[PDB]
Amino acid sequence: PMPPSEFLDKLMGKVSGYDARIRPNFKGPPVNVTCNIFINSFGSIAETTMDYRVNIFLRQQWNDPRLAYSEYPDDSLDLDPSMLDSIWKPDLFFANEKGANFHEVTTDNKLLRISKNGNVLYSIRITLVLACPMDLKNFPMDVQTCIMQLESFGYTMNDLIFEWDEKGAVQVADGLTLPQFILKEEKDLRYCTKHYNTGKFTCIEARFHLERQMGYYLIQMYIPSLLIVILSWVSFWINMDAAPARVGLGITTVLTMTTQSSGSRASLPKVSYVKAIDIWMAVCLLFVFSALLEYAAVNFIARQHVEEMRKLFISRAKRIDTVSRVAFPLVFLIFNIFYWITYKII
Amino acid sequence: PMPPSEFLDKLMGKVSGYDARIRPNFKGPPVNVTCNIFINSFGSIAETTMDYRVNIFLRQQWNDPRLAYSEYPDDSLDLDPSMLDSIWKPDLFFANEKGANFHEVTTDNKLLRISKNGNVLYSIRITLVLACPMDLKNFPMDVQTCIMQLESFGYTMNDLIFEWDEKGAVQVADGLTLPQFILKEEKDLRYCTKHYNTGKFTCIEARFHLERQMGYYLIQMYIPSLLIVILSWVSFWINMDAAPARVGLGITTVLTMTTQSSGSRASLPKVSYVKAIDIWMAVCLLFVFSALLEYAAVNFIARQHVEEMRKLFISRAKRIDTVSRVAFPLVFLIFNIFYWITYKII
Amino acid sequence: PMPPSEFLDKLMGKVSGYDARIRPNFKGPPVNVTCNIFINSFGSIAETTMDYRVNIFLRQQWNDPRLAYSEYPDDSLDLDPSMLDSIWKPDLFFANEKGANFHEVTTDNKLLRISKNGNVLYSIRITLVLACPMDLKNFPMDVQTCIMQLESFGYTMNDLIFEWDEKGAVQVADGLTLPQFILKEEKDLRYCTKHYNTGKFTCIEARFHLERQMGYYLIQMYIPSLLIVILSWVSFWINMDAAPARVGLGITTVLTMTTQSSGSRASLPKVSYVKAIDIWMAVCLLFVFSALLEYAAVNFIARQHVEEMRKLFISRAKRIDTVSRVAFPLVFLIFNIFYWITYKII
Amino acid sequence: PMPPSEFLDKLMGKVSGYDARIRPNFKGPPVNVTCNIFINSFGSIAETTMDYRVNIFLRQQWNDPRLAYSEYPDDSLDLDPSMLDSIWKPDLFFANEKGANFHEVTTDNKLLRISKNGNVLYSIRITLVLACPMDLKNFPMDVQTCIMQLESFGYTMNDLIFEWDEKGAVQVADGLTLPQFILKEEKDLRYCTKHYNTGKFTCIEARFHLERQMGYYLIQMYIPSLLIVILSWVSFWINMDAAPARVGLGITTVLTMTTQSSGSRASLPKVSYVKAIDIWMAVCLLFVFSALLEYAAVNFIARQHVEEMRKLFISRAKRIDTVSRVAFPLVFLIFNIFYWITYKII
Amino acid sequence: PMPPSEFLDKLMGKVSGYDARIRPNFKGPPVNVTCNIFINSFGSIAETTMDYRVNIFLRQQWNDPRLAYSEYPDDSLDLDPSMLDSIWKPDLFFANEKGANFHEVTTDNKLLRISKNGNVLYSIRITLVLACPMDLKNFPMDVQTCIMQLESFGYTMNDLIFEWDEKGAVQVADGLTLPQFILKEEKDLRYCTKHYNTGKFTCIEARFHLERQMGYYLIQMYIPSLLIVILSWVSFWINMDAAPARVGLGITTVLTMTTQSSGSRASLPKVSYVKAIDIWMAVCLLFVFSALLEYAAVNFIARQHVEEMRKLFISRAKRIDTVSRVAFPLVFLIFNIFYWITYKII
Ligand SMILES: *[C@@H]1O[C@H](CO)[C@@H](O[C@@H]2O[C@H](CO)[C@@H](O[C@@H]3O[C@H](CO)[C@@H](O)[C@H](O)[C@@H]3O)[C@H](O)[C@H]2NC(C)=O)[C@H](O)[C@H]1NC(C)=O
Ligand SMILES: *[C@@H]1O[C@H](CO)[C@@H](O[C@@H]2O[C@H](CO)[C@@H](O[C@@H]3O[C@H](CO)[C@@H](O)[C@H](O)[C@@H]3O)[C@H](O)[C@H]2NC(C)=O)[C@H](O)[C@H]1NC(C)=O
Ligand SMILES: *[C@@H]1O[C@H](CO)[C@@H](O[C@@H]2O[C@H](CO)[C@@H](O[C@@H]3O[C@H](CO)[C@@H](O)[C@H](O)[C@@H]3O)[C@H](O)[C@H]2NC(C)=O)[C@H](O)[C@H]1NC(C)=O
Ligand SMILES: *[C@@H]1O[C@H](CO)[C@@H](O[C@@H]2O[C@H](CO)[C@@H](O[C@@H]3O[C@H](CO)[C@@H](O)[C@H](O)[C@@H]3O)[C@H](O)[C@H]2NC(C)=O)[C@H](O)[C@H]1NC(C)=O
Ligand SMILES: *[C@@H]1O[C@H](CO)[C@@H](O[C@@H]2O[C@H](CO)[C@@H](O[C@@H]3O[C@H](CO)[C@@H](O)[C@H](O)[C@@H]3O)[C@H](O)[C@H]2NC(C)=O)[C@H](O)[C@H]1NC(C)=O
Repeated sequence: PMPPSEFLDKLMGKVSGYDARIRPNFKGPPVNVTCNIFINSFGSIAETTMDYRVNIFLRQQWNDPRLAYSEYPDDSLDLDPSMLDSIWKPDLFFANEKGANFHEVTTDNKLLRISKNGNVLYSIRITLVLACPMDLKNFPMDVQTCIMQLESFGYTMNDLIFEWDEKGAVQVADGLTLPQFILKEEKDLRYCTKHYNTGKFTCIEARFHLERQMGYYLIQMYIPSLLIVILSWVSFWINMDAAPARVGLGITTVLTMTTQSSGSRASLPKVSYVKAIDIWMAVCLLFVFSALLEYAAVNFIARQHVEEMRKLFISRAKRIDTVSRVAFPLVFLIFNIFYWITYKII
Repeated sequence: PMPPSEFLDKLMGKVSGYDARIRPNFKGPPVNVTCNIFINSFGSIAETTMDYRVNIFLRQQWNDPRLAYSEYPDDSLDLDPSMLDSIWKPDLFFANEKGANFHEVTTDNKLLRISKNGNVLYSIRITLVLACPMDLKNFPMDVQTCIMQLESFGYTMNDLIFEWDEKGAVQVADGLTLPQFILKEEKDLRYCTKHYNTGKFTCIEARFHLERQMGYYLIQMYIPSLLIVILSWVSFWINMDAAPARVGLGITTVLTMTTQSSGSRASLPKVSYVKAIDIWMAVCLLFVFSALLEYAAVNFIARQHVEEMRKLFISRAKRIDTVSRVAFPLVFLIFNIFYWITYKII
Repeated sequence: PMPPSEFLDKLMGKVSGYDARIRPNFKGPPVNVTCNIFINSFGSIAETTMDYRVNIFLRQQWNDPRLAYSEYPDDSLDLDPSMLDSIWKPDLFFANEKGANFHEVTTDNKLLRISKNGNVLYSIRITLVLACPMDLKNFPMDVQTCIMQLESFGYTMNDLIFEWDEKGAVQVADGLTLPQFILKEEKDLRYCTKHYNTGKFTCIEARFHLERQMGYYLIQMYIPSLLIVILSWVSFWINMDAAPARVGLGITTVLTMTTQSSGSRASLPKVSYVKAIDIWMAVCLLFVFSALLEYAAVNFIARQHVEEMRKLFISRAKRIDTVSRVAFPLVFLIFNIFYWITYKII
Repeated sequence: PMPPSEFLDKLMGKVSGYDARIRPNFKGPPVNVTCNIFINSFGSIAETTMDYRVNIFLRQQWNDPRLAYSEYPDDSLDLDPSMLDSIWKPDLFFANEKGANFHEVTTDNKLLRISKNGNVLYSIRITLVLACPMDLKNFPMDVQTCIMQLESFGYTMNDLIFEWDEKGAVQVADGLTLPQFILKEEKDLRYCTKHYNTGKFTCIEARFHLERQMGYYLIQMYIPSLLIVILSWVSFWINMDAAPARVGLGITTVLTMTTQSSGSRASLPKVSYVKAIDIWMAVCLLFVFSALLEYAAVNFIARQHVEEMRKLFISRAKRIDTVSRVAFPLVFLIFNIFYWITYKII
Repeated sequence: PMPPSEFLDKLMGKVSGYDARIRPNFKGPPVNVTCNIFINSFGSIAETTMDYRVNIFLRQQWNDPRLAYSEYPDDSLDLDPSMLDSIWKPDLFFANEKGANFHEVTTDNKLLRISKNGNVLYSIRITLVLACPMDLKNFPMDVQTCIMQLESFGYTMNDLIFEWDEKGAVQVADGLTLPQFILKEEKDLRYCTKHYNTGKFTCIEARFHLERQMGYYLIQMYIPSLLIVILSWVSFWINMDAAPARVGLGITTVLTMTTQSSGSRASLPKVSYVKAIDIWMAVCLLFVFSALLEYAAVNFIARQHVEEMRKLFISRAKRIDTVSRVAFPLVFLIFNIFYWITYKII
């Protein structure tokens, strides 16, 4: 017999009329390319740019009847990646690329094998920086849906149709963890067929659901925003005579709370709508600012203090501290129930 | 019959005299290239660099009478993108590129089809980082106009003329949203014909209007700049005896206001002129600094306090707190009306 | 005799049937490629991205019986790196590349020599940015294990098998130091054989253990977090009459401690779990917040002060300062023993 | 007649002996290349890196007598940019490149036309990141001089001489504005002929003067550094009895002034010399620190207060507040005159 | 005669047997390549990455007896940089590259001339980002030694030997200044011959000494760390009765000093050892913290005050303020002498 690279030069050379610019089944039914991906790495999900970097193995399988040998005795013929300019390949691209590249270290990372009946496996390694629009209406408790979609570019729907295969169309690597998110195991697979004025082009896509990990935000920006509210409660257990204390406590807490509010959106996109970390800060702004306005009611009623009625005006000024010691730590707990039930329903 | 790639080698080969370095209609009328773009992605509109990243499909259509076949029975002949060095193509470029690249993942993202009469469609995918000069005179309420312009580089006006087509010269993708801006639906299309000492070169351009979303700035830098003004009002409801309080309230507010003023321009270009976020901070600097100077009038008139006249000097010192409780929250509201009417007219 | 480049064109030319697309020992036993690396540079171990940049010399040795000359008198024949497209080479790649490149300054940095029996040495220079998942459960005292793994891409296990050689499979450069870490001298070498639906592909890997240097974190974020706890102790040595002092000391310390807590995770990945620098800050939050609640017990018992019993209520209010001067600096030392024994066992 | 690309293959082919490796007028007088640039974009003038990004059209004109046709009837023959490897071109480079690239979007952005007598116009588009050493001795009021210089690399002075042309050697685009600087209209043009041990190489250069816009620094770092000085003046209008006030005012101002001093050099190169923004901060450090030392003279003379002499010692302690209310706002204005006259002369 | 490019095709063509893959003096003595560099630009010496960017002209001279013409009448023959693949060139590389690139703007920046006896000058332009390990034990007063080393990659010591030439082996450009450092004029030149298991490879290197400019650190982080120590001295000149003052002065200074300590290492590598800017901050931490503990001794001895003995206990409490006004500004000056003599000896 003869070696396969000399045998594949007979299948692809000047003889046999194989022309690599012409799709299989020409002037016939369209080419049914079936696809599946294998996610090696995932992550660096930025939100300022609203993008995420994935690192996939893109496998494509089609049928090319001109490559159907019957004399060489094997069942699969590998190609050198140097000879990948010699067969037809589908012009797949990603409709939200935002920059992508191959991997060409120590060899082009490309695989190509040809079965006997003409089935062609073609596996390459791609690094993508895909774009997904973030929806941050409920921000530490959101379930993002970042997608990726695989169109054709030169061939219309009556020449080339993409399909996901039925045998596990999206595999994920074995120990693929993410720092901030978790990747849910149910991955949607649906069509996204595009219509332009050039024609109608095929498109398949895969949705990935990325549920967050709330445990980070629960440590940096919910509990230190809950202690400073309790500092504003301890002004109530000091008498109406340490005026440099209860004012100075109602100033340093309400102005370290503004730093918490501005520091809550340090690395976020400047979205117009109000998000679920903003109706925690702008309500805990309100509790630490109502503790300062409580003392400004005490020291104003007390300075208004005729003997008999003003002894009750001092007693009116102590009756308001027998209420705000109980009202504020049991209205803030009513809000703390209406908040966490709202975002564990929506 | 014969397959089209063998047929197009007859239209472009050594026979028939087709020379890819020579424009259509040579020594004749100029080539009327008509253009339209399709914006896939838009955004990352930085203002430190004053640029924005767009991701377009650039379609070009011209007429090439040497490619007018009449024997092959179809109506459109696709090319392989490998054979794009074999026809004439217009040397379009972007006059404010600032860096740009093609997309070459799994295939060169290029499309080329040739009709029977010689009409050539040519669609490529480009990522641009275009430069637009920002005008930030009224900064959270501005309507930017960031443009893009498509010149020729080697052919003058008497050889190649660009036109926008009449059938929707700028399409935008279906769900294209922006984080900070909104893209207005009216897009200007006008000529920008350049004159150099080399010649006069054709140019068409498209204006994009990018109205901001004020809802972000309304949460971070208008309301926390409006609470700290109200902290400087609560010094008035404390008597002229808590000297560590009303001074300490007129210091911490007026120096957390400087942090608001410096934090207002954290990620902005260092422009020379004064912008609409600066005449909100440098007026709310003035209200929280006039509350400190109000107490320095109280505690100086009171320390000046002969029995009969100085009892009115204490009463003069309380008459000024029966005025500044009403004057300052009803002069700040007069400014708050003159401000928001001014920037919802201009 | 004749020069070696004319001699190697006899070994690789049109004569002798050497085909560079066909592995050695075709239709036979697999090719035993043996590998070892030489780490020139190491480091820039980022944790936001969870990656590290290495700069290696990748040596590969296999056996190619078609290159076994016997007439030329030397024992080793170098190649020009221009003629590296003319022999077979293993298609090694790194299964966690995340971007990598060759070095091509003044010459392609590639080495290739061929012995007499057919042994082929092949040494190239690669810069890698490898991905390793960080485990930060005990963060300033952790021993990371960042790995690198060398698969095949086109050849399955029955065609190409990777091995580490027995003579020092991972060398490290002479004075290779790291800024933050130290590289332990025991390096694990184990197999990582992959199974896909394409086939089973060979894989070898090398574990690197990266023990940190605790001496940085001991200066920035343990001792300044230990002085501010001692500032909250000095409130106890001031009487229950300087109410602007002991409150103002129990506010500035407990709110500069929040800046220490937020500044503790300035450049860290937003992990969900709680790490060993967080149960030092959120316990030293508790000591500086219990010094403020100690005074709120003193000034509330003292303001509650009938002649005989209230003289003991003042004495009850001084008995609590004869306890908290000794309890708090000898409970914080009990925690300071339970902490550092826990993370010098785990 | 025949088309020009077939005509230029007669001027440059195997016939006529045109060799693209050999300069015009060989073994004769040097080639007089004349140059002029056209600045499309300018800016991103960083000072940490001390570089600036320019985007030019580099036009070069020389004379090549071997390209002097006389039979083809036109007056100018364009080239395809694909055929730019076929004539001689000057090996110009930029002696302070620091990285540069061409622009190759939709076509190589290169222009080449050949007149009848042999004059060759050659216009390319380059993006440069040029290096200019910043001189920051007087920092918000400095006039930078950032240059660019165009040497030869392989040909010495007796083979190739660069010249600026007399007809406007540096053009600037129509609406080219800069965010921080303004580009003065007088641009110096002078020679920079280099001497190495290889030979003497030609060099021309163009100076650009970049006067700043002081209006940004006048809003962020001169007026907020002028209000905090006036806060330190308002300690004088409070009596010598509010010891928590005048000390607390002489501490918060003098320590928010240190943040102004460190925030003054947030994004500057760490230069050794003292600059004009540093002798404004380190003098306004001195005024807000002399207001604290003024009170430490008052409360120390007052606590030193025998009946008759100490009544004047209280009166000595009020005589010092009848001086520092007028001395400090009329010594700070003497400095404010010596400062702004000094940097509007130098 | 005939032009040199036709003459050099006779020296390098199919005739004369010149093979560009075979070094000069084959099967003979090694090739003595002599080198010297010319530093155009230097700097951007980062310390987070521990690297520095240099921009050199690398000149190499060797002897190639096959290029020794004797008939053409000149003394030097330039090459086109297009014909640099036609002679032998040494495979030099930089053993600490960390990324490097050529410069290819308007022409490949390469020079090549061949003398009559066969001497070959070869000058290229390279941008390097070289790695140097920083030693920061004495950080604002350190003399770094950042090196660069030039190995061979494919040829061992018995085939190719690098040498520095005796006539000024490292030139520096005329006005090369650095922002933070100064480049000392004595540059060490020494051998660095490497031994691997492949062989022994030649290596030469050049040390550069980079003495810092202390004048920046003397303005930002020594004098503002020296004023805050003097603020902690002014607590001594206020009596033991303004308890909100001397405590509030011993809190704001000792907690703005922690910001100085954390801000001292904002842009530094996280090294384990203690550096000379850290034993200035952590000693000026100690002086501003001993001023707070001095008042906690005063107000505790005074509150301990039977008539006769306690009048001396008040006098004991004023005797400690007649000592700490002189002890602390004359112990801090003893440290300020032991510090600056220590780092101007080491
Ligand atoms: C690629 O896959 C497509 C399906 O997505 C195939 O298209 C379909 O092919 C059938 C022939 O097998 C076409 O004919 C139909 O046959 C059924 C009987 O099986 C008959 O009941 C129908 O009336 C019709 O005649 C069918 O129209 C066609 N559908 C479309 C939408 O094109 C295609 O054949 C596959 N091509 C290859 C090369 O595998
Ligand atoms: C490309 O489009 C341009 C228009 O932008 C065409 O130029 C114009 O072509 C006409 C011929 O159709 C020229 O002749 C004019 O004809 C009218 C009658 O239709 C006559 O009234 C005028 O006096 C004149 O003779 C016209 O001068 C020309 N205009 C310009 C500015 O060049 C051009 O023909 C188009 N080329 C192709 C190949 O489609
Ligand atoms: C590459 O290395 C592999 C080992 O990883 C070699 O595979 C082994 O080769 C032996 C022949 O030397 C095969 O035959 C065995 O021989 C022993 C006697 O030595 C006999 O007791 C066994 O029953 C068996 O017949 C062995 O099966 C094979 N093992 C595997 C897993 O393939 C291989 O030969 C090496 N190839 C080259 C080109 O060096
Ligand atoms: C390129 O430009 C240079 C000038 O920068 C030209 O060099 C000068 O050329 C003249 C000939 O025209 C040389 O001869 C001189 O002629 C004058 C009379 O015109 C005579 O009085 C002098 O004594 C001398 O003979 C002159 O030496 C030469 N100068 C230099 C510095 O080389 C050059 O000819 C131009 N080349 C081309 C191809 O245009
Ligand atoms: C390149 O430079 C090396 C030196 O680094 C040259 O190597 C030395 O060459 C001499 C011949 O000139 C060798 O022979 C010695 O000659 C002296 C008399 O001059 C004699 O006393 C010694 O006993 C010895 O025979 C010498 O061994 C050799 N040294 C080494 C280390 O190789 C080399 O010749 C130069 N090559 C070229 C092409 O310039």
